[PDB]
Amino acid sequence: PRVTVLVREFEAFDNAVPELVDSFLQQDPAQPVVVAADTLPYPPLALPRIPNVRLALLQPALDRPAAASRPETYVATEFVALVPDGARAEAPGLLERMVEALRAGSARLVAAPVATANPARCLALNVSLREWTARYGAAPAAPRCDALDGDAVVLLRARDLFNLSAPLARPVGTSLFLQTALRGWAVQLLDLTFAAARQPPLATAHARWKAEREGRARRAALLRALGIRLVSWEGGRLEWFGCNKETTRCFGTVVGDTPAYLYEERWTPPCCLRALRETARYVVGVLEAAGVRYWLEGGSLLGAARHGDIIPWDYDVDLGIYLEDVGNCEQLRGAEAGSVVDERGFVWEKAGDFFRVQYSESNHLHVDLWPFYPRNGVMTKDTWLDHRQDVEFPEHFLQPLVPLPFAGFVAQAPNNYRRFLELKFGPGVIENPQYPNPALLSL
Amino acid sequence: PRVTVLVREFEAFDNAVPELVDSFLQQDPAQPVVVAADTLPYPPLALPRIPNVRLALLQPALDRPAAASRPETYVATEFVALVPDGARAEAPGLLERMVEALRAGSARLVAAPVATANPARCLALNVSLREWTARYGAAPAAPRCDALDGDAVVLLRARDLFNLSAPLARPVGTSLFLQTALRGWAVQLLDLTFAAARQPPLATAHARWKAEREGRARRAALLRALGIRLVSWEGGRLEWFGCNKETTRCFGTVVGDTPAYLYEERWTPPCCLRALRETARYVVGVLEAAGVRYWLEGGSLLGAARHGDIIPWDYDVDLGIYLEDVGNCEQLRGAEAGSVVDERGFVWEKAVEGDFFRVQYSESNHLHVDLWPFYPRNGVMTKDTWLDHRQDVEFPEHFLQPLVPLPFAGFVAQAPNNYRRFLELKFGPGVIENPQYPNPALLSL
Amino acid sequence: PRVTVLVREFEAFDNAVPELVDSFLQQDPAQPVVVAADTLPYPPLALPRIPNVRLALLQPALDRPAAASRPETYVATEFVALVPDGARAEAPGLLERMVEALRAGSARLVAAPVATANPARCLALNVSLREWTARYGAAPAAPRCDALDGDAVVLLRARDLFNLSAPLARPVGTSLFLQTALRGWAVQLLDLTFAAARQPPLATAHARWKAEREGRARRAALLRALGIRLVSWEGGRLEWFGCNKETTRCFGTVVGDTPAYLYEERWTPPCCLRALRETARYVVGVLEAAGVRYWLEGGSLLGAARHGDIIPWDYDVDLGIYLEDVGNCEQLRGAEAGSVVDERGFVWEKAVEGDFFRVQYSESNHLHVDLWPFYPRNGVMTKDTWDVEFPEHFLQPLVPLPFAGFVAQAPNNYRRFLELKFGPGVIENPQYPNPALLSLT
Amino acid sequence: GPRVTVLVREFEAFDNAVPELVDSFLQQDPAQPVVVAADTLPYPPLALPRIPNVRLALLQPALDRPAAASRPETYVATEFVALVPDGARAEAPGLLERMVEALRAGSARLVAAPVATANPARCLALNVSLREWTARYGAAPAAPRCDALDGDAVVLLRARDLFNLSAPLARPVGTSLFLQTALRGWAVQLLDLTFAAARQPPLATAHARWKAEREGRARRAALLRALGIRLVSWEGGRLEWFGCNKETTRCFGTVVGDTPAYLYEERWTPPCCLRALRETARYVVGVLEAAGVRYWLEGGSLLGAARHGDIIPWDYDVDLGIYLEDVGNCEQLRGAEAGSVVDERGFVWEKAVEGDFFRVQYSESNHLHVDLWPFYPRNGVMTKDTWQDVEFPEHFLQPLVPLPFAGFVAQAPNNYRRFLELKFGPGVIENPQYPNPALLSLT
Ligand SMILES: Nc1ccn([C@@H]2O[C@H](COP(=O)(O)O)[C@@H](O)[C@H]2O)c(=O)n1
Ligand SMILES: Nc1ccn([C@@H]2O[C@H](COP(=O)(O)O)[C@@H](O)[C@H]2O)c(=O)n1
Ligand SMILES: Nc1ccn([C@@H]2O[C@H](COP(=O)(O)O)[C@@H](O)[C@H]2O)c(=O)n1
Ligand SMILES: Nc1ccn([C@@H]2O[C@H](COP(=O)(O)O)[C@@H](O)[C@H]2O)c(=O)n1
Ligand SMILES: *[C@@H]1O[C@H](CO)[C@@H](O)[C@H](O)[C@H]1NC(C)=O
Ligand SMILES: *[C@@H]1O[C@H](CO)[C@@H](O)[C@H](O)[C@H]1NC(C)=O
Ligand SMILES: *[C@@H]1O[C@H](CO)[C@@H](O)[C@H](O)[C@H]1NC(C)=O
Ligand SMILES: *[C@@H]1O[C@H](CO)[C@@H](O)[C@H](O)[C@H]1NC(C)=O
Ligand SMILES: *[C@@H]1O[C@H](CO)[C@@H](O)[C@H](O)[C@H]1NC(C)=O
Ligand SMILES: *[C@@H]1O[C@H](CO)[C@@H](O)[C@H](O)[C@H]1NC(C)=O
Ligand SMILES: *[C@@H]1O[C@H](CO)[C@@H](O)[C@H](O)[C@H]1NC(C)=O
Ligand SMILES: [Mg+2]
Ligand SMILES: [Mg+2]
Ligand SMILES: [Mg+2]
Ligand SMILES: [Mg+2]
Ligand SMILES: [Mg+2]
Ligand SMILES: [Mg+2]
Ligand SMILES: [Mg+2]
Ligand SMILES: [Mg+2]
Ligand SMILES: [Zn+2]
Ligand SMILES: [Zn+2]
Ligand SMILES: [Zn+2]
Ligand SMILES: [Zn+2]
Repeated sequence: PRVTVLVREFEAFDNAVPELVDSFLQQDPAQPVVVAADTLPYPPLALPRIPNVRLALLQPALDRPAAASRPETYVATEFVALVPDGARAEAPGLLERMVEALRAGSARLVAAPVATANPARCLALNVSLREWTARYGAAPAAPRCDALDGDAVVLLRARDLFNLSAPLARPVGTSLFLQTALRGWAVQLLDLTFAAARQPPLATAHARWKAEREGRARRAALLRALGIRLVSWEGGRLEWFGCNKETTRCFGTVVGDTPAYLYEERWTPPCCLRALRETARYVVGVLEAAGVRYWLEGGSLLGAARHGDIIPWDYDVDLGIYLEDVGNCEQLRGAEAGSVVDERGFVWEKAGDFFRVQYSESNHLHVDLWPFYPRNGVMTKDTWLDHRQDVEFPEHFLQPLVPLPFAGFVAQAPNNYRRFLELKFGPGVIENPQYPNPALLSL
Repeated sequence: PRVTVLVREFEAFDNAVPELVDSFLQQDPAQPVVVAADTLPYPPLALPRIPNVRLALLQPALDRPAAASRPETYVATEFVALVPDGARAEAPGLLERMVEALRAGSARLVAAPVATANPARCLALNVSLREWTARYGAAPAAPRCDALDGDAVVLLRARDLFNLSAPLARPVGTSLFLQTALRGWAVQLLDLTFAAARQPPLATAHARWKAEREGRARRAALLRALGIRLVSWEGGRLEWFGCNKETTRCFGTVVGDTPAYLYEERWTPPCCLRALRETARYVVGVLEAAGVRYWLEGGSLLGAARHGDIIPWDYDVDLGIYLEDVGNCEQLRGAEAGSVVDERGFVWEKAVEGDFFRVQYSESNHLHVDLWPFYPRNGVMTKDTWLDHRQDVEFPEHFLQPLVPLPFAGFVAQAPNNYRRFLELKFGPGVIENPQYPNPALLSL
Repeated sequence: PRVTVLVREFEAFDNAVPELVDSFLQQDPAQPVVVAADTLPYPPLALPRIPNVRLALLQPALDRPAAASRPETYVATEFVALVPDGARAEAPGLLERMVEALRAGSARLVAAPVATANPARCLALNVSLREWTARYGAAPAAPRCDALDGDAVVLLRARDLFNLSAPLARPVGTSLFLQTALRGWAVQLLDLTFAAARQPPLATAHARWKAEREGRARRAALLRALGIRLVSWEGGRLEWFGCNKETTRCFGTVVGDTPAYLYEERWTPPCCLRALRETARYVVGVLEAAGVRYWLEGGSLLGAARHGDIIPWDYDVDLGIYLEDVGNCEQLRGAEAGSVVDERGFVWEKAVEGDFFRVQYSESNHLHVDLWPFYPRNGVMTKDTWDVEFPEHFLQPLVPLPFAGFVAQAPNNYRRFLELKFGPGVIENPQYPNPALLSLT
Repeated sequence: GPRVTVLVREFEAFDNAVPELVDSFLQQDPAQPVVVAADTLPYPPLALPRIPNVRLALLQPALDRPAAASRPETYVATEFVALVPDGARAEAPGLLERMVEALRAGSARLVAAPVATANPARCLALNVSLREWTARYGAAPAAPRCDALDGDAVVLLRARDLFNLSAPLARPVGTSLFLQTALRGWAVQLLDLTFAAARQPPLATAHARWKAEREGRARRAALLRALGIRLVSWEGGRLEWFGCNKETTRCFGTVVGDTPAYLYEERWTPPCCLRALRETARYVVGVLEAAGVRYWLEGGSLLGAARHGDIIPWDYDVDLGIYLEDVGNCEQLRGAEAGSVVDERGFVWEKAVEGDFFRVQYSESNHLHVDLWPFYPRNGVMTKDTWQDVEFPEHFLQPLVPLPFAGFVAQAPNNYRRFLELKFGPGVIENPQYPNPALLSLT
């Protein structure tokens, strides 16, 4: 029946951790309390220097053993209560009751809101490591929940908390439930509530604005570190944490037609797909504006026919165009002389006998334009690459072209495009997805 | 179930604590371990400087809070396990079996012996603070004991251990069980054995001798601090820790006729009583051989009439003698010229206070027999000096004609005939039947 | 098998780790080999899929248990051999030759150079965390070293390696010996040599540039993360890793006149002292040219009298000046009308609160010299704010005294000067930082 | 409701005015909480009023009492405690709370009022140094603000402050309290209020006083030994010692490794041990100079002389180098190879086990020592045959230079700075290793 209060979410420049710890100490002078930090907080916390109150510094240090940063080693009790800064212990026995709430219930974490300006509300949460995405929403089975948002004391067993890979990664409210929801654990939000501190931290607009900013920075670094590129919400809100126009793309050059993320049993990072989708939309826009006749090719046509979007592990977009229209588009005229950075940042190059448009000078997510010319009613070209799907095809497949949803817009595809896709890939290609190179890595 | 190992019994100059602690760490790397020492052990213990292994220094220090020397602040777990030096954890999960045994059973402590040359064995023990006595014997209902002798891992709840007044006084083997047995607590000796250290401490004959010496000195200091004058064992073995012939008596000058121990709700220390009996016996023998007519007086006669022994809170022995007999006894003759130390170290002297003699056990220990000389006037025994006590009166000489034998303090003493009537005349009716402290207005039974 | 080969220093884009692994299995099929990486290396390594070869990915992951990112999990042997990329096992049975060497000797680490272009050289190393410095030099007791430079297989007991805080932090060649030297452990460089890979990694100038760019960035992040602000070779060729003119000072704002580094049981960062010496010399150079009578004051005069430098745990320089002299310095006159950033980046300010001047290293780095103006009153040096008054004869004359790399002026009889303001014996009894007492207050 | 608990700790059981003290405070508030603390039950009996707010707190372990019984805070329900010394009396109602209003309205954590005895409390300065095992008393420069008191004072502080010290009621309280509070930087403000003396004051005869002063001094000397105070000084002088000397053992035992016990307790060398080493160094030097042995400071002694002219504060021996061709001129030295030599002044001179050096110990029992290292000049370089210890050129000794050290003048090698850096490394004088307790804990 012994519970270690463990404090991790606080700002060194402005906290109420002294009040927090003293408030628990008034209910039990021998109360085990562990304040955790990456480095020594300054200005000093000035905690009581008694054996049951310890400061656990989790960063590596040349004069400290491995144990010194492993937090479970500061915790001897069966249960641990994560307490946010701004909380206060007043009524005695509140942790005893969360403990017997836990043993009675079936959720492996119980939680009690702190009566702050943002008391913990309950959230649904699915984590897709394969798609680098976490999706929150309202919780159907509240007070049974996957995740919380807001301030709460969270009690669970030390064996449960400290077997996680990142038990106290900040922000705790995000990092913890990402790991427990993935494991299928539930948090049950009890009806107990902890009081707020009497002199709460971040009392001024300047202080809380500095806290929020540093807090947004920790959260971004956390999600980047743990393979979450995108956080989405019921209602449509999106939080992006990956590549954009000014960065590089999220993965290096692709060997064996098998991108790095597949070997990590992951698919294309959602920010990379999104850059491809806007490059695709942009390139189609200037192609159509130039009167260049284009059509979805390769995996782009496949993904469009299969589910109207980029195949979730693909990393480029492929369009075929008529060779004799190439001249009508300015960017492409220039691309034959050299690389072309147009007024919107996209990079047009010729390299191969095809053209490539890159999202930006730094982000090399590309659209490939393959020019074909007709010879005896057969679309062909003069340079080949060793792939099953790089072949000639009858021109009647382009007479006419048909509207086909793709990557958020309506594209042009060959008529009878399922027959077209069967021609280049083999029978059943639409219904039988497979990785770009099953020889090395197969879905 | 989380259990803190707590090491309190070891010697800084030769121990196996590093191996003890490391052997528990090889079963659980985050095992909470608390080494408790009065002062920082030198040479260094060199325990792993890791957060789950702490060293509790229970000394006062100018730069530490009160909590620093209170061992409960170093234990966060619900159960704690006292582990003696020389024990090593072999079998994984030995303490988990101890915790569930304790919750299944009804004893507040459970114990596992360690496979040393002296594994813990079951003992009975009652403690009598009023008589400063601890009485050990064989355990009637083993494996449920009041106390153990020898090396054991003892597991209990921290709340129970650290509500004791001296949880880790040394030797813990003695200290712990006097406190738990006085509280009616049982220790269940389990059929679980911890292994001994592969390199046991005290390997040399010189170190064990040095180790036993500190232990015996620590043990004697413990019982003196706790009011245990006498430790008795079935089979009759007696260990004493009070006064003796060559020290001072246990208590100081008695004021108000009420000795210090009575206010502490204890009776006369067993060592003082024993000195008084052997002084009473010896003086009676001197007086008989010298031809001095004596009889038991005051509290000595009263105690004799009640149960043939000194009243359990009394501090002296009183005898009456015939004044015309003092010249018969060599020690009494010298006493009037000055204080005399005789053939056996007893000190005979005439008292400052009116006209009586006093025989002290030794020069240093002033437990004493008082010799009150009386002389007859008209068949009335009297003296020229009188203390201001109610039992200090004249009495008819016929009470002394003749004397009757009466057991007292292990020998047969001489007493007034009709000593009931004698005692009631001096103390008031019913004195024999109604024991009472020497001054009820200050401290009553 | 008593040794687990553990390879940590390699690059995903160009390596010879497959050759490395293969070479050791060709000598023993059962050889335990762990390739450690922060994330899954790409292009794939395609090492043998056997139980004794395991890839340890040490970064925390949402789907993995805590044990998965701890290197001791992947090692079940008594000894670990740290093998750098580019090494290769050619002769058989040299890892246990390295074991029999470790057993017999007194060093906790043994090492054998790899026959690369950069084979391991024996190095001396002392780590002072209180001075945030790593001092390297040639090894006086070679082949017994405190550190290596270059390619070597290093073998030590797995219990020793994985008990350190940062056992596999990169670069290993730097992180390992910063940890083991600090513990006073030694490394014995054997007369044994590992062959190089027959297809050595980073064979091109471009690959080597990419590797060194990344390796230098790792090294700088490691030194910062472990509080090594200065690295030196034989007292020279200094490499800095702390603050400078374009950053903030290392310790931020000071509360209770106790800077952060004291609570971390250290002295002033050496990059901060270097800035303080530079500002003291710059300000003294500016006062001497403007014709401003100054003298060292407080802890700078005490430092100068004791060892002729800034006291190694102090964080500012203090100078006394004549108040009537301030009008002769452009910055001082401008500082009284507001904050001044002069031609060389120092900011001269007139603290409204204390009635004194302050010259900071730069707009961002607030290490500062304090200027305290006195004016003569009836023979005594005084001011209107409050550190004591003192007779003027201490300044008639003023005396050359070495301090912080240059000759500054101090009160005459400065030992008596110091004794009056600080107490007798002050020069001989430094208040050494007291971490124990600082905890109590 | 009363907010102050009177606490009485300094009295003698054989002679006291505690019954009068207690009656005086109850005479002004019959519900006033009063606690009398003692190690054992005071005899002769105190016979205090058998009332619930008067309690005897017996502070020693007892076989039949709970832990709380020997803890003084158990006996105090108020925010404030007034330590009252025997001999004091409450004649003027209301002073207890004027001390409380004064404490609240001021900035010192303790306030005090003198008792109008023959020894009324005087204001003192006190800096404690655990590293140097010294308490340094002096006149209080900022009176009425003190670090310590001398004499009889009712001292009032918060219960929470007093009972969180390690030895709140250790005797004599006038020593133990202020050693602990001055160490923390706390201040005691001696108010301008006065308590009356007992109408029948305790210890009114010389014999009674003599008994009380002998017990007090014994408690004080035990208190300083237990607490690691080896030297009390008044205005830098009037030294009072509580450590080792010529007839005791030396404070630390046999040293293991190169680390004496005092280092692991985060202290430096005991001042008694430094004092005996200065006495021995001077004695040894005086003997060698009289006998005509060429000596010079060596090792850490030369380093201490160069740096600040004394033994380095955490060093435990003195080293001197001597010319071997000169040993025959010292009687104690020639006898030293025959065997151990106690000289006329108690110093023990012995030849090395096998190390080939001479050791002069302060006494047979106190093994603080000066080591004499003989060298000879092979080709102008100083050598010994078995072994900071290094060869060094002989010209450093031609000639020898005077150098102040340990309260006298000793001979040093010429250019001792260059010498020291050959021996220890560059800049050894200016950057002193003071012991790192953490690193030594790490090892
Ligand atoms: N049966 C198949 C065959 C290919 N594909 C995908 O279609 C894409 C074709 O790549 P290209 O656009 O380079 O032709 C690849 O991402 C490949 O994995 C698929 O999803 N199902
Ligand atoms: N009714 C009584 C009266 C006295 N006594 C005891 O008898 C003793 C008398 O002491 P003296 O005769 O030595 O003066 C005391 O120990 C006293 O307590 C008793 O046990 N019962
Ligand atoms: N006796 C002293 C007094 C100060 N010093 C140090 O020199 C500096 C002088 O203090 P101020 O800068 O506060 O004047 C402080 O770091 C101080 O502790 C010292 O090293 N020895
Ligand atoms: N830089 C250094 C090096 C050694 N020392 C001191 O030198 C002494 C060791 O030298 P000895 O072996 O000569 O005694 C120790 O007191 C040690 O603290 C020092 O105070 N500063
Ligand atoms: C989580 O996934 C489940 C599928 O099992 C789905 O029903 C639910 O809507 C998802 N919730 C969120 C917030 O995405
Ligand atoms: C993980 O769980 C196991 C089993 O409950 C436990 O033994 C271990 O200590 C846990 N790990 C921690 C607490 O780091
Ligand atoms: C682990 O490291 C710490 C160093 O801080 C040390 O005290 C401990 O004994 C080490 N344990 C082992 C087995 O080396
Ligand atoms: C403890 O008390 C019981 C009950 O009087 C008694 O039978 C038993 O003998 C006592 N124990 C000892 C060891 O004398
Ligand atoms: C004493 O027991 C009580 C339970 O009645 C518990 O709350 C308290 O913590 C215990 N005290 C110590 C010092 O362990
Ligand atoms: C490193 O420290 C040792 C300590 O004795 C010193 O003597 C040596 O000269 C130092 N070397 C360097 C390169 O600083
Ligand atoms: C106490 O410390 C101050 C500051 O170091 C010093 O000036 C003073 O003399 C010290 N007091 C005594 C009595 O030593
Ligand atoms: Mg494609
Ligand atoms: Mg393509
Ligand atoms: Mg009697
Ligand atoms: Mg009598
Ligand atoms: Mg300064
Ligand atoms: Mg300043
Ligand atoms: Mg020395
Ligand atoms: Mg020596
Ligand atoms: Zn991306
Ligand atoms: Zn006795
Ligand atoms: Zn810096
Ligand atoms: Zn000493």
